Amino acid sequence: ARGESGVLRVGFTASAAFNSVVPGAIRTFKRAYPDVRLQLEEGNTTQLADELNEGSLDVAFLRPGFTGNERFQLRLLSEEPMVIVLAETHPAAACKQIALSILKDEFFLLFPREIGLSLYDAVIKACGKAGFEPKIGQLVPQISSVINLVSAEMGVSMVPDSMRQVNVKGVVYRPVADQMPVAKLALAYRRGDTSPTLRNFILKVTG
Amino acid sequence: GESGVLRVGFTASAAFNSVVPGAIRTFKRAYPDVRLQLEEGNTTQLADELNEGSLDVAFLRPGFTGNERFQLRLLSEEPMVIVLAETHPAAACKQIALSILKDEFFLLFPREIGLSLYDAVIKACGKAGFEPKIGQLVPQISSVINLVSAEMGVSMVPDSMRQVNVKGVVYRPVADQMPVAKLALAYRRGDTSPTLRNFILKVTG
Repeated sequence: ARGESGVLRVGFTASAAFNSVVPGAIRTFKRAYPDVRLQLEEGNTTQLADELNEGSLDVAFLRPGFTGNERFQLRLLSEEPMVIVLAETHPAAACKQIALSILKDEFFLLFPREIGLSLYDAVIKACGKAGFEPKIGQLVPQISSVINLVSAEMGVSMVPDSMRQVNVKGVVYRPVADQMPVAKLALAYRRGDTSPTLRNFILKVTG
Repeated sequence: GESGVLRVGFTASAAFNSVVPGAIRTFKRAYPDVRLQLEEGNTTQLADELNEGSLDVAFLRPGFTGNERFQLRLLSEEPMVIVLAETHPAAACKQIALSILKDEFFLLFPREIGLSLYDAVIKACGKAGFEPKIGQLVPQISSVINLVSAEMGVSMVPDSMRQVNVKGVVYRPVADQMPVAKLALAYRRGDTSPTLRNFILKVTG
């Protein structure tokens, strides 16, 4: 009844895990409710949303903008700037900020939008302000894996700022100039769910 | 083999090993006209794609089923390290004797994804005199290190995974033994593809 005893199944995407809120919230919750036992699960946004609908999950850190999201309770979490992933050998790496029009001829190492949603749309809109649409070379299933392909000079990419913690050598990270491209995250749970453990986890996330 | 197509497979963790970005980099410079198709996925997926013909060569972990009708070349044996949260008590150690983590929860990947890497962890702990208490099961080692930052437990990852530099996490070498993450090059034996032949040369030398 108090959410200090029981079980909570939290879902997250591999890209969202780099955002400090997901590990910071889980860490904060388990510190306050050590007897509650968490069942952590990784998956893309659509898969976790299907788990929440079927009852296999209780709460999920997912990307907003997925189909059917009007059924759940969505809760926007803080935004993240979108930065450019490029090699230290690239001439644009000498720039503090990179105007995307400079990179309109580079192969962009992106990801399927069904996975990205907000992350993917931020790239297209970011390039659209620079007057071009990105030239896509390869599409990687795991967004963080674009950094390793940038290391292989497969092209450039745009990732959330949190993925700067991925320090592969030969790759640098640069912010976007004259623009604020941003990545969005959301806390999702079932409407009407009065579970105390879920309630305690949301409140540690929120505020 | 200046023309044609080549399909190279690799796992998420193997992409952090210098052998994979280095070979793709050198091959791209030597044969720009060759269409390179990179595919990600765990070892069993890549091995099944090699067998059906969807891929030509893969950087995967040993211990998958079969290795029959395939040519396997071991490429790197790399040391494994402990992943700990800064707040964890064992983080103070410069080097970690494995026995001190006997009662710690471990974050790991399922054996299906892991194979030899997972076995190496079980084997290393068994030599330390204990069976690990796998706190959670996550598919990506990058997610393992992120959950370590959530103080959900500890883990043992390849030395190349130190490049993840997630805040709130530290890496420590094992003091009293040498757990090893292995990487390998798998391709179809008898495949006379010049692009495959040339790519293997950039891998082996």
